[PDB]
Amino acid sequence: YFQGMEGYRLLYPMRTYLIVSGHGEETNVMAADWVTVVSFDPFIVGVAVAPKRTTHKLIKKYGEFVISVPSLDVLRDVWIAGTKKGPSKLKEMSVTLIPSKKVKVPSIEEALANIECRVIDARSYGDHTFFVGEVVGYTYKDYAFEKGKPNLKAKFLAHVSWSEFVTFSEKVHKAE
Amino acid sequence: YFQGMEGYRLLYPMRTYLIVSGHGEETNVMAADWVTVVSFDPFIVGVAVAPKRTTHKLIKKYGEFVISVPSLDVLRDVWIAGTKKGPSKLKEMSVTLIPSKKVKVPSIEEALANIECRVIDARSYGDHTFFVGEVVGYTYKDYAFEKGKPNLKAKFLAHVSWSEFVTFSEKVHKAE
Ligand SMILES: Cc1cc2nc3c(=O)[nH]c(=O)nc-3n(C[C@H](O)[C@H](O)[C@H](O)COP(=O)(O)O)c2cc1C
Ligand SMILES: Cc1cc2nc3c(=O)[nH]c(=O)nc-3n(C[C@H](O)[C@H](O)[C@H](O)COP(=O)(O)O)c2cc1C
Ligand SMILES: O=Cc1ccc(O)cc1
Ligand SMILES: O=Cc1ccc(O)cc1
Repeated sequence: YFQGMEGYRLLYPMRTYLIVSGHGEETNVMAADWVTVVSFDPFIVGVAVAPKRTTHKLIKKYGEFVISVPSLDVLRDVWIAGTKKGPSKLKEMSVTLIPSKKVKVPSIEEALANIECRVIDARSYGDHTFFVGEVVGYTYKDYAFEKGKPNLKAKFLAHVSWSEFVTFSEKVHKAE
Repeated sequence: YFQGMEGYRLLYPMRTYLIVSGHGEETNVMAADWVTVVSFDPFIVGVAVAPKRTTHKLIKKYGEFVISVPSLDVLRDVWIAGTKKGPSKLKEMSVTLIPSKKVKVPSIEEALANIECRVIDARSYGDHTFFVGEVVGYTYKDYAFEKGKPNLKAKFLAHVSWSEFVTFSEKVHKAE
């Protein structure tokens, strides 16, 4: 409405993830920045999803979602997920759906990690629904997390501005 | 309880922010990874805070908080915020509290950005409270956001493993 840099930009750069929803013929994927962990034990996550997203419809329908973690190498698939709508986009995507362990929603095999979630809350704040999901299963690529921490060579993906992305430095600073 | 890499590590690396709470004598700061935007218009944020944090007490008391954005250069102050407890830590911190525009909670002048929040919800999920706040005012450093986007030279801070941190590459990938 009022040109200027919107206030949400102050939290950026933010990690970019993929959200998978539905199953079989209805299987969808969208990009999502607005994701965070909300509890350590039980493991619970949340994602802000606008009502207008096909992903919002599929999450409400089935009560499950998958957070797949993409690398910088699949930015093209990530961009499609973030720009096109609903399950027909998968026919432009370089992605392989594999079953998941506890949700019906599929996982993305190229993903660094897939986090399988059962929805336990849905609150409305402003123009998005915050979908809170209990992590009931997870898979990942061993090298991307080899020392029980994230391996920075794996090219974890972040978002700076609308069409611009970056990964992390490989230079680590120790706090103690 | 069961040694192994905990499931929350799969979302990492995550941005690290500071949370400011209370005012005057009660002014506190803690580190917080688990922060995300939940709405664009109105601008609304959320932060997962364990009940055991002094910050949890101060947020419930006053209903306000500030998300300050730290750079890699102040990792030492950030580590103190994330390791010590309650307002006495400020006497080890290289930080200058300045007033805020709409909350009573102060801002951190060295911060790349301070995001002034009025609490509008508090839900409990697992071992944390998710504090949802309406952004009612904000300030930032112009060079850190010079092109209306984040300036990567500013050294935005991220968290890889318990005591390890990194910033972003300055190398930008265009998605279109
Ligand atoms: C990097 C990036 C991050 C995004 N993050 C979110 C998000 O956090 N929440 C949201 O509702 N939409 C987000 N979007 C928008 C959706 O990904 C995009 O609108 C998508 O076309 C919706 O697809 P769908 O209708 O198939 O679900 C994002 C887009 C991009 C490119
Ligand atoms: C990098 C980092 C991130 C942190 N993130 C969070 C968080 O998201 N939520 C939380 O409750 N505690 C978090 N903590 C823990 C608090 O910052 C830490 O326990 C602090 O000592 C609590 O201080 P207080 O008791 O003065 O509030 C984090 C600590 C570090 C070092
Ligand atoms: O760019 C990130 C983004 C977040 C939420 C949206 O609704 C759309 C885009
Ligand atoms: O390391 C990040 C962190 C998040 C939540 C906590 O409660 C403690 C630490």
